[PDB]
Amino acid sequence: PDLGWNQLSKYTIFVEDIMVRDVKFVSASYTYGELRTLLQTTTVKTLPLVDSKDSMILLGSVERSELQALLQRHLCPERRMSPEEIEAWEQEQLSQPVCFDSCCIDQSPFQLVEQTTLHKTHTLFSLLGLHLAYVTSMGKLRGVLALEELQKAIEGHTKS
Amino acid sequence: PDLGWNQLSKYTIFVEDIMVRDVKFVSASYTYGELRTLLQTTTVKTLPLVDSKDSMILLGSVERSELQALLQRHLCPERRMSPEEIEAWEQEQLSQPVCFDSCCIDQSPFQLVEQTTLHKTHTLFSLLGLHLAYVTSMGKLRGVLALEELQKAIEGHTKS
Repeated sequence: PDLGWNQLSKYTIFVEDIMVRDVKFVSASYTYGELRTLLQTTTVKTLPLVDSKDSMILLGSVERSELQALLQRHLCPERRMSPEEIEAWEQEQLSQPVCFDSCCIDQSPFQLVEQTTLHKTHTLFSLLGLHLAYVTSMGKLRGVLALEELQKAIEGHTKS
Repeated sequence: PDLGWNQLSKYTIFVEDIMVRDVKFVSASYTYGELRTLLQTTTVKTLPLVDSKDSMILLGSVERSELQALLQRHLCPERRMSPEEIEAWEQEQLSQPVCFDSCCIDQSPFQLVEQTTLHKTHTLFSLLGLHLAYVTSMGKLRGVLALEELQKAIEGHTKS
């Protein structure tokens, strides 16, 4: 269900309510403990890459596949084993900062608009097939978007 | 002259060198003196609207037509005349902060990418017909873009 977009009525629509604020992401500052935790937490293929979780400033986008590989390349005991060495190995590695040097990290523009202006910019979101790994508040991870969330809003608007 | 875009060679291309850094704009903080100065300075139809020129943080985009109207609606002596009153009127008004309440001010997304990544994102700039009133560095006016500037870069790349 869609519309494209009919800019024919006096309503405002907030992209901030459309986007998911509960975003799971990886930060450059993570330990292998935190990386594992994230990978266990979410199965989303493309995540935000944050410089520091305490700032939320993005460095780019990153594929889960390589976040997982990076973890495995370090936690595996054979990357050099008694059960004692196996358990120690994983724990020692989990405590270390993550070497995010080889991961599939890349850039992505993002379709973020000024809140209310969805009542016009829906036009673009429909045309561009909205699907983002993130949107940011001037660099800081704000949330994630999909056309599906807007389609629900479009139906609402259309009926209204 | 264009190409669309062939992502077939190991080059980097900087959007920061493509964009014009010498950007004329209007700030919300302007006086009618500054507004007049700007309007005399540039004839570009759509300008950036800056909160304060000392921060460069954008509020939105604004049409020159209404920046001019706003000026005229205040500087004109009849908006109430001896030559003494006429000269005094304009000067008194030029010294005041600008009432940017009724101008054609609106929002615009902008195609800004991470410097070097034009070597891939040229794809988008060509497809989207690049023409912006601004690009910003996380909110701060950074410069302005047009496909024409990229087309020169495309020719360079293509030959290279």
